[PDB]
Amino acid sequence: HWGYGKHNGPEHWHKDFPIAKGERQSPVDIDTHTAKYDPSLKPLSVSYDQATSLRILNNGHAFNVEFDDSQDKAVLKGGPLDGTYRLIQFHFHWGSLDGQGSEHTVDKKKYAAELHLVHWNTKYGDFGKAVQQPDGLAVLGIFLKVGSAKPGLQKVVDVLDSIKTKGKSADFTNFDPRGLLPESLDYWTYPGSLTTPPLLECVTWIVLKEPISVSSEQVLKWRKLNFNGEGEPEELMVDNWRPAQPLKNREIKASFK
Ligand SMILES: [Zn+2]
Repeated sequence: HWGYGKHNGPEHWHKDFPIAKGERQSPVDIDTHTAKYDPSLKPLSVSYDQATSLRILNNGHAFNVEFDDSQDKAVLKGGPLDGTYRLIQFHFHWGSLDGQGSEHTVDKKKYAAELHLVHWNTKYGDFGKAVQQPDGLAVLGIFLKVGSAKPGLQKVVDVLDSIKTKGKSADFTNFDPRGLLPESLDYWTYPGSLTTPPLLECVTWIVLKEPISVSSEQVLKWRKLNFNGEGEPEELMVDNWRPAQPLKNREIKASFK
């Protein structure tokens, strides 16, 4: 099945998922000089005060911190969005080395990792129905660089020992995702896709300009996770990122300056 290895990585995905070569695939390189300021864009509204995390899961390609999305609690709205999008999970993509890991790039610069907070459009009722719509998802992307530790991340880092391998999950309540946000909500936005199979073209991407800093020790623990299941040969969960895809007929808009 698909993955990030030599024989099943991103260059192979199109064989099972032909939309891989589609017209609005993600991630993309963000050329900061060609992104146009759009003064009609609104400030992003990130309302996570009532967010209720439930669980953390190693799904064999990343770890997802999952939220109770059965009510309107943690919601993203405003910015480029029409309507209300509910937080369902977040996860990260990271590298084997600090010089790579992000999916989006900024003037070809790769960050050490990238956080994706995934939200679905409430007008479609559930996530499964939402991914079938061109405006079904809003994903907030945040870049990570290695430097000072992110205090708000440590609770995630410390539970990873209990979900080392594919298919393991652990209770993970009362995690506050506001602790993962940078100071500024300045962003770029463009229409795109899921960056993992099925690669559905259902995402409004909102990528924050300001990265957060995590420590070397923090990202080191991510690199000890496994793609494989328990009792299988060990493959470290690293370089779980899709590279930049062709922009094609799309414009990236900036919320700022
Ligand atoms: Zn992702």
